[PDB]
Amino acid sequence: SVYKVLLLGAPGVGKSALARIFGGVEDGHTYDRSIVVDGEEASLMVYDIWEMGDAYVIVYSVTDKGSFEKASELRVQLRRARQTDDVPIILVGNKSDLVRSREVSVDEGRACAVVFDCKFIETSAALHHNVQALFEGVVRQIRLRR
Ligand SMILES: Nc1nc2c(ncn2[C@@H]2O[C@H](COP(=O)(O)OP(=O)(O)NP(=O)(O)O)[C@@H](O)[C@H]2O)c(=O)[nH]1
Ligand SMILES: [Ca+2]
Ligand SMILES: [Mg+2]
Repeated sequence: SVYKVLLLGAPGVGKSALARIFGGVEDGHTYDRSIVVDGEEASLMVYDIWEMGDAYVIVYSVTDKGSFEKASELRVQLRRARQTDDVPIILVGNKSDLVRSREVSVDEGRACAVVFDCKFIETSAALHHNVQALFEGVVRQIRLRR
């Protein structure tokens, strides 16, 4: 048993980058990596679809507001097609390192996350920041809904 995680979002947001970083000196395009989350092992199968579904990860760039709105629409779309079996959905604002070209604030993303029933987190593939945390939250979010 593995946890299938799909990566969604607009082009160039850093979907391939995050998946690539997640794996990951081990031994299991799809990326497989076993990780210990809260003392409990869990195998993840990261799916970079654009290159079933236990969870969906919607990635957007904080330096591109267009990808942010596109994320909201995808979140709405997923909702209106998957019920119940409401698999956990995580909103990810990638490219947090680019603090000059940022068009979306941390609060703005966290706001739309909570109102649209999403898990929020900002990551930086370039800096390997919150990348781990993201996939640890995914596993932690998948469980929360047996
Ligand atoms: N500065 C910075 N650049 C990043 C970050 N994440 C990704 N990039 C850059 O953004 C570009 C797109 O990365 P990529 O992973 O291909 O995004 P993608 O979502 O796979 N794009 P596509 O839809 O074309 O497949 C690359 O040049 C990559 O180096 C980040 O956190 N910071
Ligand atoms: Ca691996
Ligand atoms: Mg790609």
